[PDB]
Amino acid sequence: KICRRRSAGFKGPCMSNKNCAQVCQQEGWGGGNCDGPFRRCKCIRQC
Repeated sequence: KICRRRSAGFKGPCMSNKNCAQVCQQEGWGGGNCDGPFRRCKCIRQC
């Protein structure tokens, strides 16, 4: 199981994968990518 949920904390344009991933590592996720036109931060974990 791949948990691909959106960052509840990261309000607005994530702009880069790295920025998204950093907040997600804080917020209990193994990584994350910055989705679409780089607003939504959607983060990876193994469930």
